[PDB]
Amino acid sequence: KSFEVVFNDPEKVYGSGERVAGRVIVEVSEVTRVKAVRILASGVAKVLWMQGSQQCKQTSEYLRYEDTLLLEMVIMRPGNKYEYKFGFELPQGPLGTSFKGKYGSVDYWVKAFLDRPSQPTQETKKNFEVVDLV
Ligand SMILES: [Ca+2]
Repeated sequence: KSFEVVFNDPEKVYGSGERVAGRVIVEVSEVTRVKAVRILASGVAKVLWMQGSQQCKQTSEYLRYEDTLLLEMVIMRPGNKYEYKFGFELPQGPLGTSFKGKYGSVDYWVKAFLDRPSQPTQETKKNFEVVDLV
């Protein structure tokens, strides 16, 4: 019914070593037996190019955090905000912006997972920027 990520600062951009924290906010219309809510956070640097007829792709993992949040099976009900809290630290040193500069893309985000027994996990995704503290 409603499944957002929301960071403590809605307008913040983060640098190296800083801690991204926020909430996961859920709303059900019907009554729901949720298995669990989770989170994957990723800092990936892609760069893609041609090479004759080849397409090459070269990746870099700067960030990769997985958490199961809390508030071990839950009865969600309508008219409440089931809020789940999460937080981690981006690495020290480079965070991607300037992988090999310009043409090298950085890609930061938080995904929220919702699991229910018999039910295909739902997702929701929110981007966030980082600045190189470099
Ligand atoms: Ca946990």
